Amino acid sequence: GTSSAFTQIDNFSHFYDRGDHLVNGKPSFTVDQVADQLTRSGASWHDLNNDGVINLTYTFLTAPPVGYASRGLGTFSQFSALQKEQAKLSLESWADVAKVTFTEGPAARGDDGHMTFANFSASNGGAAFAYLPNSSRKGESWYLINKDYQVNKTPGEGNYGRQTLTHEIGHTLGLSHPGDNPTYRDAVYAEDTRAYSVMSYWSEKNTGQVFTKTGEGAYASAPLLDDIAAVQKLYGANLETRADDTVYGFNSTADRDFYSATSSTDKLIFSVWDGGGNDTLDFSGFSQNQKINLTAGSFSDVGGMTGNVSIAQGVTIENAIGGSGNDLLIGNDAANVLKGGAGNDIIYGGGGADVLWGGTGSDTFVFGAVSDSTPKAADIIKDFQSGFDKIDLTAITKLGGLNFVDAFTGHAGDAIVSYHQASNAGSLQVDFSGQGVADFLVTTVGQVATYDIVA
Ligand SMILES: [Ca+2]
Ligand SMILES: [Ca+2]
Ligand SMILES: [Ca+2]
Ligand SMILES: [Ca+2]
Ligand SMILES: [Ca+2]
Ligand SMILES: [Ca+2]
Ligand SMILES: [Ca+2]
Repeated sequence: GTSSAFTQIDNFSHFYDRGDHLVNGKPSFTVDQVADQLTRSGASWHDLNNDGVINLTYTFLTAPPVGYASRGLGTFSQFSALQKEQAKLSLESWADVAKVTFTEGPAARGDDGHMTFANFSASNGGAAFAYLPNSSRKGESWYLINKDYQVNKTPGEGNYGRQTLTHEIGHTLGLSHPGDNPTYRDAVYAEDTRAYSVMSYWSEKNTGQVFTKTGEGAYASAPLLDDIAAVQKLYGANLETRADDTVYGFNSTADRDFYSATSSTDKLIFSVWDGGGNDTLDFSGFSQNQKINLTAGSFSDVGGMTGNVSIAQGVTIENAIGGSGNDLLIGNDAANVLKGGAGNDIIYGGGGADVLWGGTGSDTFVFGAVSDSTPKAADIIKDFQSGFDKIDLTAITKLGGLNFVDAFTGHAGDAIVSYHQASNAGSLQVDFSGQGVADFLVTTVGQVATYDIVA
């Protein structure tokens, strides 16, 4: 029997689990399983000049290629500057995660391949299409534009015009669509929605995520969690990308339109890829109840939306800052700095010595294991407010309570609450194993009382 606060943390940390179960009658695939699914055609570019990176060049077509007329595409036109600008941003977002480089220029001798972008006008061509890297027309992608279909004319962060570019380019890199009029009912796995992969034809609503409301459209601009794993499986991860301390979200330093927020109404949808350093997910500008998880491969509910933000497999984000709402913050095994913000927050540091800030409001610092805060690597609550904040240990004690004493007696369950009214430093020591010495330590900036502990 643990507290309600712990249940909420545990519940959310498992809310998006994948693999070995059925979801909507369909098998749930893990990220790894999906990466095999998205690259099942076996097609990809080869490294001809041997140097561990695929060097592709691309051209914005100026004139129709030889035999163009026979394609049935109608009037040929070239990319406008807007499209070229957006195309470069999408290409960039792929280069960021996998070892693939893209350079604007004519087909050269030392390239591994060449790509072309162009527009057509005959709707019978479809909204847009690309070719796999093992076909005669490899590297080509085409975009419909006419009076009746206008989405490719104004692509921009967040709209389908931008996702199309990202989607089609993914296809030219070798990624297949999640499955082979069809609907989500025909998908092979459960996570085949736009919430996990930009290659999917189905909306996030099929998997329960909530990004927007009828009338408005919100689309991920860059590769999502499954896309990232599928492309790195193909070309290897790019560990040089943002390998220095990076901030995502508000006050962002990632220099990418899709990782950037400047307003409380912003609708973020992204998957973090990062090379290393001490990193932060800053969601301070939002006022909605958020739920942030710093676990690699996990999802978070940000800025009033659900399952819209995730962290790629093999990535470690160190810090997270909540917003004005009553948030849940979950750390990982690294030393995390977690700031709650205003509102009533539930913070779970995890393993390692964590720096925790509750901010204003009545906050709860939850602990699920003795190994979460030991004397060697002890947590520190920089702003504990006695009489308002609580230190929840129920997941450990299971509500058996603690025995507050002045000195350890050797009986398991003994706890000592100290305070140095000069440094304003307080601490909680506990002997869970009853080995006569403290095996759990939690220090704080601010006096802690015995009634501020929930055990
Ligand atoms: Ca190469
Ligand atoms: Ca970084
Ligand atoms: Ca890092
Ligand atoms: Ca908050
Ligand atoms: Ca708070
Ligand atoms: Ca931690
Ligand atoms: Ca900890």
